[PDB]
Amino acid sequence: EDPQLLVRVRGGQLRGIRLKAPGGPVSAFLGIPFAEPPVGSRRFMPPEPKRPWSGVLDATTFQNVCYQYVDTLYPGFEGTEMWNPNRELSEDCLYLNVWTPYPRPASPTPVLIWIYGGGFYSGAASLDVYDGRFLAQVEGAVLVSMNYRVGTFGFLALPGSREAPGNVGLLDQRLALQWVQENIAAFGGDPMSVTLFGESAGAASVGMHILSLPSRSLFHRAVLQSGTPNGPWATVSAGEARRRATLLARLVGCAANDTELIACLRTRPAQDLVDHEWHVLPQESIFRFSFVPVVDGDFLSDTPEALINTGDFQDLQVLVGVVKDEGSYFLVYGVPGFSKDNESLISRAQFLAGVRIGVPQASDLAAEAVVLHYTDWLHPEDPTHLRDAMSAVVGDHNVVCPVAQLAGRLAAQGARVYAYIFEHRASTLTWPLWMGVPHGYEIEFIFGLPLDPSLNYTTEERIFAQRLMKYWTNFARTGDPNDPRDSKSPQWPPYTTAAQQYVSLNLKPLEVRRGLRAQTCAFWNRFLPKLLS
Amino acid sequence: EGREDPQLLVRVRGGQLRGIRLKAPGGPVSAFLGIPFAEPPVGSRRFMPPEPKRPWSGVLDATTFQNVCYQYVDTLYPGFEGTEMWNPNRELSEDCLYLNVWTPYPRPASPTPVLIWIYGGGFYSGAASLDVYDGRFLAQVEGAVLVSMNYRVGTFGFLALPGSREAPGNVGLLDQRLALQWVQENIAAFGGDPMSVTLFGESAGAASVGMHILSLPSRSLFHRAVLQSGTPNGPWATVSAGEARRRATLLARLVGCPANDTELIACLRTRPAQDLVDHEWHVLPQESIFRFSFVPVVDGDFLSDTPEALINTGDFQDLQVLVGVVKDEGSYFLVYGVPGFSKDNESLISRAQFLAGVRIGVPQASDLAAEAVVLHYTDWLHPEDPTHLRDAMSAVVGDHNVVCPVAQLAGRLAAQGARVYAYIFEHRASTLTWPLWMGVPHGYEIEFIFGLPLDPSLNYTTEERIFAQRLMKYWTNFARTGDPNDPRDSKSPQWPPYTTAAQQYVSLNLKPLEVRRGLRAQTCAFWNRFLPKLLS
Ligand SMILES: CCN(CC)CCNS(=O)(=O)c1cccc(C(F)(F)F)c1
Ligand SMILES: CCN(CC)CCNS(=O)(=O)c1cccc(C(F)(F)F)c1
Ligand SMILES: CCN(CC)CCNS(=O)(=O)c1cccc(C(F)(F)F)c1
Ligand SMILES: *[C@@H]1O[C@H](CO)[C@@H](O)[C@H](O)[C@H]1NC(C)=O
Repeated sequence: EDPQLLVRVRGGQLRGIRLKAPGGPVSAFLGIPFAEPPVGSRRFMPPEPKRPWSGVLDATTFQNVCYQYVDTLYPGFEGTEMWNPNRELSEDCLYLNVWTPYPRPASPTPVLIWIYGGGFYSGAASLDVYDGRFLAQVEGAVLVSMNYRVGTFGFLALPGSREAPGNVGLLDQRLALQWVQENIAAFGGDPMSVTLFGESAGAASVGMHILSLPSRSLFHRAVLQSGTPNGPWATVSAGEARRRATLLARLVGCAANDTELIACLRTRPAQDLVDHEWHVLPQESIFRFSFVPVVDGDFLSDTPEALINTGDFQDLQVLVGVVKDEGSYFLVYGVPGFSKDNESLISRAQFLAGVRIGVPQASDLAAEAVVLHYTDWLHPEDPTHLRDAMSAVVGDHNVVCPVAQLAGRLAAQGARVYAYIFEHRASTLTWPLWMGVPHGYEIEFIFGLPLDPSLNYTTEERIFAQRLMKYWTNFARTGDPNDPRDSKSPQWPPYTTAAQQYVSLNLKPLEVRRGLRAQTCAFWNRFLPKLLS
Repeated sequence: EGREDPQLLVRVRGGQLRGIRLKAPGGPVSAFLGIPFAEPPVGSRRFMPPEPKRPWSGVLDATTFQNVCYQYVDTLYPGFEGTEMWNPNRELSEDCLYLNVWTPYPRPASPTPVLIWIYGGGFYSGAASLDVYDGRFLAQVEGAVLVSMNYRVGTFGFLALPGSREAPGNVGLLDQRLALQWVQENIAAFGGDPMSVTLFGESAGAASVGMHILSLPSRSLFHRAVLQSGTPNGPWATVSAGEARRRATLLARLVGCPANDTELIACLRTRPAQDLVDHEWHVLPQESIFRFSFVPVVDGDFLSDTPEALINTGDFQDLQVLVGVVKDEGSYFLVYGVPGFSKDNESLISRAQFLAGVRIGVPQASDLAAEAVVLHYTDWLHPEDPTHLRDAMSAVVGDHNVVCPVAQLAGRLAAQGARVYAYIFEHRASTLTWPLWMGVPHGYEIEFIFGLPLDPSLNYTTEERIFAQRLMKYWTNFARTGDPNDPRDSKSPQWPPYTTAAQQYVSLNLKPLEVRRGLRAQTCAFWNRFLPKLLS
C-alpha cells in the first residue's frame, strides 16, 4: 500500500486515492463518513457524530447524494445536468471529501471548506464543477467539501418540536466543520486557518454560520458567492415553516399532534416527500424554495437582518460577490415567454406578468413601483430591454441587493470586506447568449476547471482561472486576496461604506468600481420595505 | 390733428388713438401703450368678470404705459436687479386693464402675424410694461405685431367663492380672453392679421396659455401656442373649488369679513386694495415654495374639468404648440424659503437641510411620498455631499413644478394629434446678476426671446446678439407657419417635433441646435406615473 494514502483520523483508518491533476498528482479521500446515517427514525433529526470503525475504510470514491428533487426541464442538456446528481440518491448521504497535495503538505496548510448551493433543495459535493484537485495541486491548498441534507430531509421543521426542530441540514454542515477541526491536521491541514466558501444556497449557509455563535469557533474567514443569509429566499419564519410542514404532511396523508405527524412522515418513502416538495409554496414564484432554514431563535437567535443589523464583526474578514446576470437562469423556469431556445423577447404585458412572479410578496402597488423603476422610459416597449429588465429585477431582488446590504452592514460594523462582480461568460457555456453570465458560472473558474485540457477552454481563460484561484487562496491564507508579491494589477481595495469599492473579475486586469447598484439597491433595500410596512 | 405724425394716429372700436414712434437699434417702431380694453374693474366690479371698455371721445394719448394691476411687491433683496426687474414699474392700481401694441414703422401693408404675450408672476404679480417684455425688437427686427396686456392678479384676479355671482373665480383669465377678443376686432387697424394669432407666455403666463387651449370659448381667438416654463396641469397652476373657497373665506376673516357669500364679498369690496395684498400669503395650507394663494380655480366653467383630466382625454390635431424649459427651473425658489439657501453664499446644504427642504418644496406630499422623493434624488454614493444636495434640492423643485408637468403636457398633446416642438434653454446670461450656483434660473430665457441683447447699452456679448436673433427667428417662424424652422436656412440643424416614439427636443444655447431624446424621462416617470399611484 501507499503511505501517502493511509490516514488515521479519530474514527479509524482511511485509504485515499492518488489522482492525476494536469500538473501533478494529488491525494484524495472521498466518501468519508462524518455522521451516523440519518435514516429511519433519524429522519429530520439533528446529526450524530459517526461511530468508530474497524480495519481500513475505503475512501477512494464518492459517496451517495443526499435525497433531493432532480431537474428535468431540459433532459440531457449540459447546462442543467452539470448541477444534477452524479451518484445514486440516498438518505444515507452524510459524507465528506478532502483533497490535498501529493505528497501531503509538509507544514500545516490553510483549509478551504466548500459548501454547495441548490436552493437548499438540491446539490452535492461530487459535482465535477466542485472538483478540488486543481486548487490542491496548483495552489497546494487542502480543500474539504461535505454533503448536507437538503429539501424536506434537511429543512422540514415543526418549530419547537423535539423530533423535527429544523435547520438540521445546517447542523450537518456544522458537524463537518467540527470534523475538520478534530481531524484535518492529520492530512496536513491547519485547523487554525479555515476559510469557508459557498455559492447560492451555499453562500447563505456560510452567512448563517457567521451568524450562529456555535459555529464562530470552527472557522476564521468566509467567502459568500452569489448568496446571503439575509434576503427574500434564504429563510422562513417559524410560522411559515410550520405551515409548509403541516401542508406537506396533509399532502401525503398524515391532522393531530407534532409527534404523531412526523411519525407518519418518517414512514414515507423519499420520493413521496419530494413528489410534493414544491406544492407547499404560498405563491406561484421563482427563486423561491420550499424547505429552507427557519428562524428558530436557536441556530438563528433572530432574523439574519436583525442579526447583521447589530452584530459586531470586529474580527471578521469576508469576500462577497455576484455575477453579471444573476436573474437570467431562473426565468426559463416558468416565467411566461422565456426559454433558452429563443432570444426570449417579451412584451410589456409579459413583463408585468413576470414581475408578480419574481416578487411574489409584492403588493399591487409594490409591483407597480418595480415596473416603473425598471422600465426604460425611452424604450418602454422595446422587447430586448423588457427581457433584460426581467432578469435584472429577479437578480437584484434575490441576490445583488441582499449582497450589497450585507457588505454595507458588515463593513460598517467592523468587518473587513472585499467585493467583486464576475463579468466573464464561459467560452464553452451552453446556455444562450441572452442569459449573459448566469447564476453559478463563476464556479468552474474558481475551482480551476479550465486547466482541464479536455474541457476545451481558451488559454486566456486558463490564465484567468489561475488568477482567481490565487485571489481565493491568498484570501484563505491572509484574509486579503491581494498577492503579497504582486505586482499587477491595481490592487483590490476593501469595500467600505464611504467609497463602496468593488472590482470586476474579467479577462482584463482588475478595474475598481464604486457603488454596487447603489441607486437601484437603495430602492430595494430602503424604499420598498416602507412600501409594505 | 393736423401737425402730428400721420403714422401714429389709428382708430379702434373704442375711438381714436395716438401712439408713439420709438427708436430701436435698427430703426423706428410704432408703439401704442395703455389702450384700455375693459371698463376699470373697480369698486363694486372688484372680483367681477370684466366689462368691455366703453368708447371714448377725442384722441386718446397712447404714448405711455398704464397702471400695474394691484399686487404684492418683492422686498427680499432690496435694490438688487435680479429681483427689481420683475417688480412693477408703474403706479399700482385696480384700474389697470390696458394693452400695448408694437408694430413696424410705418405699419405693414400686408396683414402681419400677431404675437400675444402674457406675463407670468404666479398670478400674484406681473405687468406687460416690464422692460424684459419689450416688443420693440421683435417688431423692428422680425416685422412682428406684438400685443402684451395687463390682467388682474392676486385676490382681484383669482379670489373665488365658487358657484356665486359676486366672485365666480378666474376673472384674471377672463381679462385675458377679453384682450384676445380686442385683438380680433381691432388688430387689423395696426396691420396685424387676426387670422394668424399666436399666444405666448412664461410660467403663469405659460399656464395661462395652456388654459385658453383648454377653455372652449378661447379657442377661436388664437391659432398657435407657446408655453415657456409653465403648464395648466401641475401642482401650482390651479386649485379645486373647495380649496379656493377655503382660502377666500380665510382671507375674509384675516381682514374682518366674517346673501351668504354675498355679504362676505360685499365686505371684502370695502377693503383697501392694500389690505388685501398685505394678507394674501397667509391663506396657504402649508409652508411652501412654488405655491401661490390665488390661482385659477377648476370651476367646471372656464375649466370644465381639471387640466390633468383635459389633456388626458382631448383631441388636439389642430394644435401647434412650442413648449420648453430652462436648465435650472428650481434654483430661484430656494432662496425664498428653504433654510440653507441664499444668493449671497454658495448654499451648500446638509442632508438634514435637504430632507427639511423636500417637505417644503413638495408641500402636498405625505411622509411616504417624501421619503420616495428623497430616495430618488439622493446619490447613494455621496448621500451627504453638500454640493450634490444643494443641486438635488433645486431639481426636486424644478422637476415637480415645471420640467415634469411640461414633460407630461408634451407627452399627452403629441399622443393626441398635436404638433409639439420642445426645447431646453441652457444659456446663462453673461449679464445675469444671480450667483453661479443657480444656473439658468426660471425666467431668464425671456430677455433673449424678446431680443434685449440687441440693446447696445445692455452690455451683452456679440455671441448673445447672434443668439438672441436666432431665437426670435424661431419664435417668429413658428408664429408664421407653426414650424420654428427656416425653409431658406435649410442647411442648419433641423428642429424635429417631439413625439411619443422618439421624445426628441433641442438644446438652446450658443452652439448650433443639438437634438436630444427624452425630457428627464426616467425621473418624470417617478413624478408623473408613480407618485400619483402612491396616493390614488
Ligand atoms: C464541469 C461541467 N461538465 C463539463 C465538463 C462536467 C460533466 N458534465 S455532466 O456531469 O454534468 C454530465 C454527465 C452525464 C451526462 C451529461 C449530459 F450531457 F447528458 F447532460 C452531463
Ligand atoms: C448551484 C447553482 N445552481 C445553478 C445555477 C444550482 C441550481 N440552480 S437553482 O437552485 O439556484 C435554480 C435555478 C433555476 C430554477 C430553479 C427551480 F427551483 F425553479 F427549479 C432552481
Ligand atoms: C414669472 C417671472 N419670475 C421670474 C423667475 C418672477 C418672479 N415671480 S415668481 O413667481 O417666479 C417667484 C419667485 C420667487 C419666489 C416666489 C414665491 F412665491 F415663493 F415668493 C415667486
Ligand atoms: C456697461 O458698460 C459700461 C463700461 O463699458 C459701464 O460704464 C456701464 O455702467 C455699463 N452699463 C450697464 C447696463 O451695466
